[PDB]
Amino acid sequence: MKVINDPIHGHIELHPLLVRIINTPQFQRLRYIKQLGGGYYVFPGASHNRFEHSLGVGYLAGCLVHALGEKQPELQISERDVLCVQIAGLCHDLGHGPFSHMFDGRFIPLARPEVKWTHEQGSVMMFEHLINSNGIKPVMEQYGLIPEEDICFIKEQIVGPLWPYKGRPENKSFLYEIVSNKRNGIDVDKWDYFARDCHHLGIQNNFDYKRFIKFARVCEVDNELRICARDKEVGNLYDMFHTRNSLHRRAYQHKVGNIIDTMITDAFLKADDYIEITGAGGKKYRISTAIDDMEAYTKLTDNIFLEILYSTDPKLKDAREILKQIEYRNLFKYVGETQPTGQIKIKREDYESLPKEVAKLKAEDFIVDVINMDYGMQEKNPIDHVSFYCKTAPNRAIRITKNQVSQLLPEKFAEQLIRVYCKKVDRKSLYAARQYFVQWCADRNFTKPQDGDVIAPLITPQKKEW
Amino acid sequence: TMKVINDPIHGHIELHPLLVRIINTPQFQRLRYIKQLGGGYYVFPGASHNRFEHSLGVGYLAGCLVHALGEKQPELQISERDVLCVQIAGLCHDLGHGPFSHMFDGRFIPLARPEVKWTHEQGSVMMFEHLINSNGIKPVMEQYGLIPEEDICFIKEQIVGPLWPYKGRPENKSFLYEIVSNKRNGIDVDKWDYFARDCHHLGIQNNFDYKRFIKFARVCEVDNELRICARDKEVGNLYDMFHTRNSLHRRAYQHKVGNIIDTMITDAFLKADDYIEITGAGGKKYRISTAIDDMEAYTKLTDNIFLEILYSTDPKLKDAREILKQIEYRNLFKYVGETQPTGQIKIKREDYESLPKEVASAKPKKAEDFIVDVINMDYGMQEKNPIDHVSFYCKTAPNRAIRITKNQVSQLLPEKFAEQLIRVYCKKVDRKSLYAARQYFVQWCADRNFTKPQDGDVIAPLITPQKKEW
Amino acid sequence: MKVINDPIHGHIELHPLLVRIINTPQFQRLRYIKQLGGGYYVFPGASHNRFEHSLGVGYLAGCLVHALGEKQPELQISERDVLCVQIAGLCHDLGHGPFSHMFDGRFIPLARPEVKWTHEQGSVMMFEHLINSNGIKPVMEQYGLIPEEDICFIKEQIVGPLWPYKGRPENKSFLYEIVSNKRNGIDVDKWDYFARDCHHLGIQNNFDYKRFIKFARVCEVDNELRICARDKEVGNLYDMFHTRNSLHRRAYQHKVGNIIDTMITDAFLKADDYIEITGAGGKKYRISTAIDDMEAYTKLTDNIFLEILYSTDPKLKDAREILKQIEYRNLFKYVGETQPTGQIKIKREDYESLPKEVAKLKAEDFIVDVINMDYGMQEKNPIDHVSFYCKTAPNRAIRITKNQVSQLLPEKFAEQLIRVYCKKVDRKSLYAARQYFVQWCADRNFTKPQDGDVIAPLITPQKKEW
Amino acid sequence: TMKVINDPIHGHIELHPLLVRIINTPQFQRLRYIKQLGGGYYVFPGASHNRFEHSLGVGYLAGCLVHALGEKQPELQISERDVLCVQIAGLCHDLGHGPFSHMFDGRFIPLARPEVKWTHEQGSVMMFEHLINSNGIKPVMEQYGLIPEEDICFIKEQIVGPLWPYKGRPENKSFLYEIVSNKRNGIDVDKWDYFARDCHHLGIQNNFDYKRFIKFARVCEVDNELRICARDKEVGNLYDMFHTRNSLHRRAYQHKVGNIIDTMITDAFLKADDYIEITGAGGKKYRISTAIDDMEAYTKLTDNIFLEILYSTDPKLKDAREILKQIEYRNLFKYVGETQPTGQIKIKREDYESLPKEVASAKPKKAEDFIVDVINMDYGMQEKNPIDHVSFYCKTAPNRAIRITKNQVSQLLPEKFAEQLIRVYCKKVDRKSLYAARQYFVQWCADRNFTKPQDGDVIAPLITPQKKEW
Ligand SMILES: O=c1[nH]c(=O)c2ncn([C@@H]3O[C@H](COP(=O)(O)OP(=O)(O)OP(=O)(O)O)[C@@H](O)[C@H]3O)c2[nH]1
Ligand SMILES: Nc1ncnc2c1ncn2[C@H]1C[C@H](O)[C@@H](COP(=O)(O)OP(=O)(O)OP(=O)(O)O)O1
Ligand SMILES: Nc1ncnc2c1ncn2[C@H]1C[C@H](O)[C@@H](COP(=O)(O)OP(=O)(O)OP(=O)(O)O)O1
Ligand SMILES: Nc1ncnc2c1ncn2[C@H]1C[C@H](O)[C@@H](COP(=O)(O)OP(=O)(O)OP(=O)(O)O)O1
Ligand SMILES: Nc1ncnc2c1ncn2[C@H]1C[C@H](O)[C@@H](COP(=O)(O)OP(=O)(O)OP(=O)(O)O)O1
Ligand SMILES: [Fe+3]
Ligand SMILES: [Fe+3]
Ligand SMILES: [Fe+3]
Ligand SMILES: [Fe+3]
Ligand SMILES: [Mg+2]
Ligand SMILES: [Mg+2]
Ligand SMILES: [Mg+2]
Ligand SMILES: [Mg+2]
Ligand SMILES: [Mg+2]
Ligand SMILES: [Mg+2]
Ligand SMILES: [Mg+2]
Ligand SMILES: [Mg+2]
Ligand SMILES: [Mn+2]
Ligand SMILES: [Mn+2]
Ligand SMILES: [Mn+2]
Ligand SMILES: [Mn+2]
Repeated sequence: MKVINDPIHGHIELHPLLVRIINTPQFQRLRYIKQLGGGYYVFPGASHNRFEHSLGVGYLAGCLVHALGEKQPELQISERDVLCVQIAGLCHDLGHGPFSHMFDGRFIPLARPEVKWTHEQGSVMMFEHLINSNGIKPVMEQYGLIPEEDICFIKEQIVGPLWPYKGRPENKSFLYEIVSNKRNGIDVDKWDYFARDCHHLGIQNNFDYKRFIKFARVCEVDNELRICARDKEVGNLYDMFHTRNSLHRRAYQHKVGNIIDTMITDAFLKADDYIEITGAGGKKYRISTAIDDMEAYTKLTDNIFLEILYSTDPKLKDAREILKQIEYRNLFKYVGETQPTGQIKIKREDYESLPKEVAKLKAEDFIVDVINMDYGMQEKNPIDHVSFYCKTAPNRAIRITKNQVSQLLPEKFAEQLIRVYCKKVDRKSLYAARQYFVQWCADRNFTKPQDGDVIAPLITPQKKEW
Repeated sequence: TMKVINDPIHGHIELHPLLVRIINTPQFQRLRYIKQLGGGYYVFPGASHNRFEHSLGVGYLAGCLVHALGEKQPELQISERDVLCVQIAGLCHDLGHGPFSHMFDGRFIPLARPEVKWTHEQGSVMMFEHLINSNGIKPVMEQYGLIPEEDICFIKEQIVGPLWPYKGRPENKSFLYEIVSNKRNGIDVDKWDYFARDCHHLGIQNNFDYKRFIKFARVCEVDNELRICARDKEVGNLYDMFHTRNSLHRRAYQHKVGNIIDTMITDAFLKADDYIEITGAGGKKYRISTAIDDMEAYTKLTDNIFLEILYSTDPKLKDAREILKQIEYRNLFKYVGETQPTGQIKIKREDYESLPKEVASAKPKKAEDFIVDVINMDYGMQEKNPIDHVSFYCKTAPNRAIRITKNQVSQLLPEKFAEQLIRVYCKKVDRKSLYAARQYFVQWCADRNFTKPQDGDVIAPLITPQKKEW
Repeated sequence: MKVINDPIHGHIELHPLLVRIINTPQFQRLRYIKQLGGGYYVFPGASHNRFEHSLGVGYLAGCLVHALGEKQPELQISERDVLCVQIAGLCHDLGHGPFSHMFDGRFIPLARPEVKWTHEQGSVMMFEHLINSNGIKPVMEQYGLIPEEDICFIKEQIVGPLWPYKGRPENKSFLYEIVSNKRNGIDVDKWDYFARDCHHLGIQNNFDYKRFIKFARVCEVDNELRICARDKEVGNLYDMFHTRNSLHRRAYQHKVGNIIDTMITDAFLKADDYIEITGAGGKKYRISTAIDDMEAYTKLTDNIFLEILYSTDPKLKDAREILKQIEYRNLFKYVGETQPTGQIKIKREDYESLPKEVAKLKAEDFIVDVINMDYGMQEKNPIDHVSFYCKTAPNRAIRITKNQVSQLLPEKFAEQLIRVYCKKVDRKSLYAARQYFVQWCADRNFTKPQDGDVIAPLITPQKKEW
Repeated sequence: TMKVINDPIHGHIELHPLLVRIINTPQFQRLRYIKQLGGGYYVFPGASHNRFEHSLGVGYLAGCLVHALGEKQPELQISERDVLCVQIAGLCHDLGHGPFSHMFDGRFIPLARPEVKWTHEQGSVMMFEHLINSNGIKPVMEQYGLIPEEDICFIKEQIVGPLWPYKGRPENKSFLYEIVSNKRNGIDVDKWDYFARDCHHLGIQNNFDYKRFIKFARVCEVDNELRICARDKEVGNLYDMFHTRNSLHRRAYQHKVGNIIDTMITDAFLKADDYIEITGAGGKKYRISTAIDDMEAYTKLTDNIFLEILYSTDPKLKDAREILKQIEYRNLFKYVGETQPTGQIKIKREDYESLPKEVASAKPKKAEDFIVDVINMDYGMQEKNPIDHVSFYCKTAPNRAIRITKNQVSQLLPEKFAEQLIRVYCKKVDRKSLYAARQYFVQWCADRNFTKPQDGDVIAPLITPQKKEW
């Protein structure tokens, strides 16, 4: 065993196989990618990287699976099974690009609309590259793993499929619930990031993962074995999803963290055609195509920000000038927030068209960022997809609907938030943006912006509805 | 000279020598012997803390905020006279909590003396006059530029409210009445202290940042009266604070077992009340329930009385002592389940007494035996949203205050701001008994069209098919 | 199992037998005795009681013994053995009197010189009373304990003996090292109180118990099986004993905490002849004799402070008047601190005589408190009684002397601290005390008091040596 | 207007708009890309923090203390001019740390350019002039009542020392030179920030309370110069701080493996140094080691350069890239053991280079292969006790300062205040090799009459009987 001191979880023992996986270029890459990306430029505590998140997630994947094992030997959880879950935990974020979510969430979508690609599809490919380029496949056999079976089981824990599961049977289904839970989103990923992000952000966590594990249990639920919580834990589960939403409001969708993410993303776009990254057999790739070669994607990290800022080639004057505007803190100015009304959703189809709606300023000048906020399952209540159990009858699982819990829980479980920033920064400009934007809200029958009477005194009498 | 003290929540805090004089008196040191969460200690073993240390934090934070407004806004004319008076209100605001704090004013006195209406604050004010008077403080206030006729009023009114309705300070210094206990919307430093401190000791983490709130607080004209205001951006965090609070009540302050221990103690006190003399003003003897009428005698009434009873041997207390032993041994009245009203049924305080009778009545296939505890849960203002009573302000226009309705914030905020929780416990404890209670109770829920109890299918297999509606 | 949320250790599972032991008058008594006693009147965070200390100690006793078990199955640690250690942990402080250490350390010694008695001799008798008065002896058999053997083993874990051990063999000796370690004082008692006292005091702990357990191991050391630490942990062990000493300086021997302890102790003495406590078969006992009947000692708790203060019988005017002087904060005034020199120890024989030496003020007026400060083993280095082990040879234990560690470790491992307080409080009085006291130091060739030139300007030129 | 920022160590901290102007420059934002503990991150995975956030805390604490003295003692004449200058020194005091902070000024530059003497502070001062000059700050200082001729000196001198030896402020404002970097005894707010922050991120708890120290600090005449002083009672806590520090160096800052990673990087840089151009003032190209001579070019030199190398493909860097890959794969040079000199043998900085040769020489029954790292460990002032250079004061006489020698404190304090630690690593890694290293090294210790290595009987069974003295 090998012990390592993570400040969130303490000293954690790593099995020598997990150490072999860790000490590879593919994994040590996560030392150079920030967890909250743009957040560092707002919360100066948030220097943490995906490397240390990736270790906690592995650690907690083990905690929970040993715990179920101990509490319930009848499950036949093997040391083979425990290792596989730990490995999924470790490798589950292997595929995050530069600035984590900025890459898969803003950059790739703008830079290559033609693909569907997510840090997880990346986490799985990077995992194959890791295994293959570092002779791990042998070492797994060495500790009683069976690669044909287990690499599948690991790949499927991360992403989902590829009864839909080649890796383990319906009798070991609860193992697919640990690292990334499609049934309801209650995963140890969240547990680690809540604790860790709060630690570094300087916000306190309200959610006790240790307690949840104490009360977990595996029960039959429709000829599949799911994980279950004590009946009394249900309150705490609604709170976790609140905590999460609360983290996004305060930190992960901070109005300025987001505009920094956006400014970097634009600089990358300005640089993308002109930056070659060396891959498999010397083939040159661009920042946006590098996700198609894991040799080259290994090299793509937060470094590239500085590669750009510290550059001197004039075909990058474009992108370098943006990034200097961050160093000097000329950000694009925020104009305001608003929300749709009644039953108006906003198609991902239409995001690109929204500045045009907002326009004398040109719409090239506006940015409009549309943020979906849910409890993980779009419109659905994820607690409606959790199985609970009583002290009296510890194997008889049950359902608990919202109305057996409280009336102070939310009526809707998902909303949209629209935020307008302006790229022209002066007071003449920014006033204009503020009048356009407030009339836009009134035109679309969106909400009066919080600041709306103050920034737009002559426009909020336009709407009786305000 | 100043005096430093190390509170583990707020750190080293400087006490003005007047505040030290107030502290070092029998009336205040009394708070060392009263637990903040009372019955909570017998469920959350971390919760040894007493009102003494809460009372210091609240004073400390009362000062923090009032110095802060002062600094940020000199135009407010906040004097060292004013700052002291707020600090003193903070310190003395819980002076009147009885044994086990809330159990006393919330369960005991109501059952033991229906004839009075009385609350730890009415007590905090009387105990404050006693303190001032019995310890020659009145001189010492003049000594630091306080004016007792004016300022003892101002202090008394910060604690309770009145007695423009305020003799103590004008409409131009109204924001000072918002610090220690906020009637406008409940956003007070009392909460801030207890959140931090109760979490510390309970072993829950706090999600609410008081330090941040103070940084963005500011005083603005709102209807020709000067109120405190928050930045527009803080509004999210305020909805969260009231959630945090409600969350604390669910987890800890209304814990099903903490509550039944509170109730068992309260019954033991009732059993002992007729038979325990407490010596007051001029040797007059008072009972536990009448001691609230004499602050000399109420000074002596503390958590001690639990042990005075348990360790006694007088047989007129076999009654109460036997209850309290049943806590030591952990024969509690057994919890049966929880349920909630439906549609828009509230439950009149009129009808609480009648509820066990109802439970005995149910006919699935005595009421002296049942207890039924009705717990009202809100965001402080019964049915109202307290954020709808907060004034915010923009970065652009820092004096122009504004309102922010729920709809400008989120759709994931609560639809209702107050609910009821009904809990049935049974005083007969065995397996034959407790099964019965579980059948009665579940048919009762079905009869009243209340919610299926979460555990309802498991404890009452043959009765939750009675309701199609479940 | 039964879970309970201690804020120091988290949610901890209690075996149903341990719950039965806990839910008794003898144990719930610890809810009404403060851990740091007089400390509460200086550190207002320090409301904590021995009840919750007593649970942590049990919890940690289990942690460590499960851990050795897991790491080393060859030890034959049984569930019988684990329970017994947990029970010792739980019951090890059962015998603390009112204000914990004030009782066994100041009161009983002054009030009954004729006995030798310590909270542990009490912890063992109170344990027999608990077992006997609550039908536990049956319930132990029920979970495979063997009372004749195991109550001995428990009693011996707490106190020591009664190869000197009837409870377990030389092959299970490492179990006697967990709750109270005579070999070197490295016990989980310390671990719990460091963490807990710091939590409540508002001082931070510097010592990581979790890490120590990760590196513990059992090795042969002279045909007895001792617990051993990794070689690298040795630094951290010297630090723990420092942390401890550091806690005593700041908090446990605070000049004012101590004088409050002393004032209470005097009030008790004033009240002792006149307070009857009801024991076995109605026999009446005094506060000082109550340690001779566990029925009556069950009733003796911090309550007695208030029983006195709130009393009205005039044969207690004496003691009640003292306790009011604490409420009002008329403490006896502190005069100063000093230390012996060369090789002058101060016999416990001579403590009573010291005020006489200090004396116009009478010596009835002075108090002189002599505090011994060590690393647990009087003059000895306790690390010189710890066995370590290398990564290379995990069973070959070894010794590590101070000079293989550092030159910044202490030259001596024990010292004395003498503190003079005066019971007459005014400025005329207290000046006098300050001149007496400083001449006293010069007469005994003790150290110049830190404040000595300032409080005694005309006396510190008396000594050339200063 | 003020600007608030949430540092997780100190909370929400208000930044004066001048400080914000200084912060939002290439020279300062550079500190976002330099890790505080450098190689430490590859052992303590929590230690992602950078000098940027340390640099903010140090500024924050520089202000705390100087406002505090001001409040407590108006007679000192501390102006808003003075407070700003100290805050700015705090902010800019680490501006000159190179890549991996201490690895750069402590290992790299010394090996790479013997010809210069240079330290992150000489760099912090030059980078400060560059910042001021390249970003029109000089105007903005006049704007808030600073006087650049005087104040840029005062700032430069707070950071480094001189250039009564101080042009920036008189002997009557000498206590201001004690805040950010204390030559008198090392008791600075730099330490306070790094203790709290490094512990936070390392996963160690701090034992040292800076908040308390500030509460009891006070300025007194000491030899017709005004120094800072501590209460008499604080002295215990000061010995503990210097212990805490030494304790941090043992556990973390000199961790046997963190150090060898620092060394491996340093060798990779050396391998790359001749072959990497960094563009400075007027297009002039500079090497990693010469970049410290041009602040335009040194602005660009950050931790980036590690990855610039690792991700490169130019074959003149096969050298350095191959080393850095050996870190990614965790082929470190293997650690062999630790030992210490004996009696009163120091080890001249003269002789460090010669030590591998000695280890190859030992004849138990090549030196290009060994590395030998000599680590000096003190309480900041080589052989001196820094408490012997602190002025204390009594409650009775708050202006009369005094000395407190070790003997008035304890006998459990350290006999010596500085020691040496010698560590041998071997660059050849296999079992045949590493055994050999372990025999050479243990005979070496016995030859020099150094201490038996703790692991010495186990790694060298046939050699620790060579010494009777063990
Ligand atoms: O007045 C108090 N009432 C309390 O309820 C109290 N609880 C804790 N403390 C702390 O105890 C220290 C020493 O006590 P204290 O200062 O009264 O004794 P002392 O020997 O220092 O005498 P002096 O400083 O008054 O001359 C003080 O600095 C306080 O922080 C209290 N002080
Ligand atoms: N005293 C300490 N307290 C807390 N954490 C520590 C301490 N010393 C080291 N660590 C951290 C750094 C690492 O993340 C982890 C393991 O460090 P360490 O015990 O130094 O292992 P190592 O691999 O260097 O030892 P070994 O010689 O056993 O291989 O713990
Ligand atoms: N070393 C310490 N670290 C943290 N808190 C401490 C320490 N020592 C004492 N305290 C706490 C306990 C009290 O609540 C508060 C005051 O203690 P202390 O400074 O010793 O006051 P005191 O009244 O004894 O000093 P004085 O000599 O001023 O009378 O700080
Ligand atoms: N939500 C919570 N978060 C943290 N601690 C909690 C929470 N709820 C309760 N606790 C504490 C109080 C107790 O010390 C311990 C156990 O409480 P709880 O789960 O309420 O057990 P219980 O015995 O009342 O449940 P059961 O019905 O299973 O018997 O945990
Ligand atoms: N809800 C929160 N809780 C704690 N810290 C927060 C929260 N929101 C933001 N922060 C942190 C991040 C920053 O470091 C600092 C400032 O954030 P914020 O108040 O949102 O500044 P801002 O510059 O966006 O406001 P403004 O509208 O004044 O420009 O506080
Ligand atoms: Fe993740
Ligand atoms: Fe209160
Ligand atoms: Fe103990
Ligand atoms: Fe620094
Ligand atoms: Mg190792
Ligand atoms: Mg997920
Ligand atoms: Mg004092
Ligand atoms: Mg209130
Ligand atoms: Mg229970
Ligand atoms: Mg011990
Ligand atoms: Mg801003
Ligand atoms: Mg320094
Ligand atoms: Mn992921
Ligand atoms: Mn109140
Ligand atoms: Mn003990
Ligand atoms: Mn520096």
